[PDB]
Amino acid sequence: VPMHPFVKALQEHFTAHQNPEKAEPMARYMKNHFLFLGIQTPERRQLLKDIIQIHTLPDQKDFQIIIRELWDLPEREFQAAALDIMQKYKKHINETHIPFLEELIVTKSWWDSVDSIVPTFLGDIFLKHPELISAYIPKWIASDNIWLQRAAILFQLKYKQKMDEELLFWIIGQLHSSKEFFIQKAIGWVLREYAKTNPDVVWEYVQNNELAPLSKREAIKHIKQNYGINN
DNA sequence: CCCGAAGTCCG
DNA sequence: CGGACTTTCGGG
Ligand SMILES: Cn1cnc(N)c2ncnc1-2
Repeated sequence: VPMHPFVKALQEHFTAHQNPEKAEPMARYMKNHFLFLGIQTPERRQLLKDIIQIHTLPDQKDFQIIIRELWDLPEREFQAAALDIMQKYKKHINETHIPFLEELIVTKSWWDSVDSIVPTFLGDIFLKHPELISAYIPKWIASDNIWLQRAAILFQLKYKQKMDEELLFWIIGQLHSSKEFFIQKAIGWVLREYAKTNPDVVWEYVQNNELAPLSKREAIKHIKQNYGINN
């Protein structure tokens, strides 16, 4: 079965505007885990727009198919395009898509893809269906996969006043001993972000609970100005 | 335009 | 460790 024509068209159009000179530092930035075509985000978005203008966005029945086919292509720009495309089908995504989103998190995994999947798409789903959190988060925490663990930490990143504090701190407590950089940093990030909403609770937490030095330092990067640094 | 959010380099 | 800096991106 041939590649979906929309994907084939995107592949052709991206490839015609590839930039090998730019591709080398872009690939190095991601620790050479991926090939790159060398197309940065402003141009990449315009080339996608070009293809939508000519071909129109595929019927929703092909949504998951399109995403998978782009996910399977070697160059990283195709996963970036896939996430742009998924945003265009946002109003069709619901709680039944959690396993589909899971599979995206654990394939071609790195911080760029996982950070674009988790606080937005998964975050919105669990905000609407908080009863489903306990069907997934304990498995993610227990998994060997650091990107599922990072997802458990970051899905609440944008919740602000809707943050489930008890849940957040329980998750962090489960992962605080991790020696993985991307876990320590994710803990630091979610705490720093939540501190913008509730600085007192974050300050109390970091002063009275074990964290990696990296996590604590990232957590209080801003609020240490409000509380001061004791001699 | 502005600010806030991985990577290298060096002490 | 972790500060000083890098370029890119999201969002205002
Ligand atoms: C991706 N990226 C680029 N530049 C910075 N200064 C950053 N801080 C966090 N993430 C960053």
